Amino acid sequence: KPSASNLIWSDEPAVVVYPQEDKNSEGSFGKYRKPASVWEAEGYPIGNGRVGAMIFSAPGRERLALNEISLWSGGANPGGGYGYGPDAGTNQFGNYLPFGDLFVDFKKGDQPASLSVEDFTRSLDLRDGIHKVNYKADGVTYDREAFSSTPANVLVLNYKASKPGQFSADFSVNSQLGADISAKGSVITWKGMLKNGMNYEGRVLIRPKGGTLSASGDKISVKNADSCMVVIAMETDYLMDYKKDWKGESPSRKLDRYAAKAASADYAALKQAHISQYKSMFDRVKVNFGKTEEDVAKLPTPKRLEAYKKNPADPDLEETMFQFGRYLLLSSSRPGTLPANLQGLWNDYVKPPWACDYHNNINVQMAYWGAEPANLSECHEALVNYVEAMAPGCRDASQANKGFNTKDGKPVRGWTVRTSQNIFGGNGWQWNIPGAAWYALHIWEHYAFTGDRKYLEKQAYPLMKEICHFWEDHLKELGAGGEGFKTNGKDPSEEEKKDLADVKAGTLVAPNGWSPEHGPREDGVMHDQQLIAELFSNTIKAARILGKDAAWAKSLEGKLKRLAGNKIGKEGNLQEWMIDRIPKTDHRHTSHLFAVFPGNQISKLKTPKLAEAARLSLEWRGTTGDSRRSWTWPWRTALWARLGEGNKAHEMVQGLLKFNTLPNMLTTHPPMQMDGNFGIVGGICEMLVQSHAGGLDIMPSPVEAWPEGSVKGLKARGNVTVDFSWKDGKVSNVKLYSAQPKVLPVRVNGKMTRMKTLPLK
Repeated sequence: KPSASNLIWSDEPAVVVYPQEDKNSEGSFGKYRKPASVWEAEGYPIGNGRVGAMIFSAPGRERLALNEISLWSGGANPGGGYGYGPDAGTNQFGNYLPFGDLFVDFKKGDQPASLSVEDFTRSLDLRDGIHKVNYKADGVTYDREAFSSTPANVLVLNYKASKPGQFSADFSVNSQLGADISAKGSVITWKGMLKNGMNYEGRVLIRPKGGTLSASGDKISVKNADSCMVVIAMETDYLMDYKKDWKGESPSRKLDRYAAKAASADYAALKQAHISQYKSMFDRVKVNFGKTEEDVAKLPTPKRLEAYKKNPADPDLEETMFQFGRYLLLSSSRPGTLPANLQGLWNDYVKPPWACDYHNNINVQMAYWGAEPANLSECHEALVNYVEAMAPGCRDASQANKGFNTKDGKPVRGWTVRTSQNIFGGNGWQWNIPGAAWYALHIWEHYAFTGDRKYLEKQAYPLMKEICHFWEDHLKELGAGGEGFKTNGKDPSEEEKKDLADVKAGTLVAPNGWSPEHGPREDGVMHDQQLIAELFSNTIKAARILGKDAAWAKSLEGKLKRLAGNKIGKEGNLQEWMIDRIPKTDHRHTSHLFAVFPGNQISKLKTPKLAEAARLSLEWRGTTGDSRRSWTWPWRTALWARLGEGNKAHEMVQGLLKFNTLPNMLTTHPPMQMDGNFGIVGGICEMLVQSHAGGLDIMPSPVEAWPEGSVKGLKARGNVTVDFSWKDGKVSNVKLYSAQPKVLPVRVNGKMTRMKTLPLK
């Protein structure tokens, strides 16, 4: 009986193909059309935040498509273009790249291993972070395991069998980048230098027990061994420091310190240390949404998802999706290394969709939506450390932009970003002028959730203040009744000016904005205003907590009160623009609901009239086929959840799974984009616990699809850990934990109580 949840698995061997089209036979793709389509749907991913693999296991062959998170082309990209590809140099944007592949060709004796196998399963077990294969052939049971170890800092593979002397295979490395590959002794080494100067090296260290080991050509063969452990180690000379030209130690010198040592350890010891580190992160949150029918829970994941599409009743599969988002984030994001990109850290493409980059118009943010509420707070440090380290490049691009110059012709203070960023301070494509303000929301929430004052004073507040200065420089002043307002460059019409009537003098608006991704270009679009008000408000809070810059903070509190704010339109919707344009639209985006989520300005508790207007706006967006994207479902999940529509929020979870999830549970835009996986964690957390509206609010509205369940380990602002259960329409067993004894207002079961915390075990 395969576990009903936290296990992704298939009874079908993976399709194994080379990422280079020309390297594959006529029908090697099975039901797919191209190697990329195979890769995104068939692979199971492992990672330790820095190195990872997408694993394609079959009885005859096995492909590990390999990644190290810093392998990037491109560079400073001073012209702001969006050119990429593996040969992109310092004057271009560049892209995340594939590191290599390990191919394993299994043999029986000296002939190919048979595919006449029995009881084949390949599985990604989320409970221990291990990819597992198991099958039977000719009375012999074979087992494979693979994981990405944080303590050992390598990928570890292990092949075993029920009888001695049964393991034979040929190991080979594939590169799409022209790497130089050579085998010697028991190690395959591959290395290269990108056109932008980045050096990289990988090593595959083969460690059989028994049998023979020979190195012919650049392949390595193992014959008639008992078992075989493999270590895969990979490094670049990337260093996240612009003052060092982004260059640190050579990759060979890094690998010399640890790879051989890891390959010399005992497999059982490597495995135990991995599982222990892994559970220390994964086990922080446990949820139960209900019990799926045993006949449905027995289905392999591809068939279970096809079944879900026709009858979406599978709370255990939804629990798996939720935990997969946590698994993917902890596997792609750690404090000392780069943040998760559009695909986490997994990529097979030399020219990936959207450069597999850092998109700050929603994607990178959504990637971190689960970091704080789902108890993976240290993962969020990777994002903030990145933002700090890329800022000198953003200041360069922002100062070079004469369009940002103040009225005195001086360059702007602070910085903002273009829509895309690489790992060298480069910015690409359209300016995303409020994007740094949105970064500042993550910078503040890391403090709101942890209470880490050192973080706030040393890292967060200096960034926030600089982003504020940019807006103190770029905001535009309006006269009474909208005097000065521009829309698409022209003055407002007489009908338009009727909306502009109540605008007091000195009103501050972001000039010439765009509500993402439709309409006109005009002053004070509500998306911009909300992002700025959130930036100013949180920076002001930070200053007073740190007792710093009191004068400028009260100065800012005045500009905050002068910003154009939210308006309820004549039809009752929340306005998306200063002008009262019709809310009936199918448009995908709901950019003026930022203030409901992920922002903090509109809540049911604190601003009921604005919330009901927001709820009408979202209702009138409807749900059409074009509103189906990897990133719409999780945002609408969180929105509906915060607006008290639990059932609507659950319908968005179902929609993600029905329409935008691949057979391996990776979300797809299309093509594959992990924002959905990452973001649905945040959306589901808001269905269970809210802490943005003045205190803890536990399951504020029911979810009929989850009549009975429980959670342990969710995080709330102020660094509180939350456990509870629910059954019928009642929440019970509410228990709050903190490090310091506190007393808190708690809304639960429709009543506002006050409870004290228990100490954090």
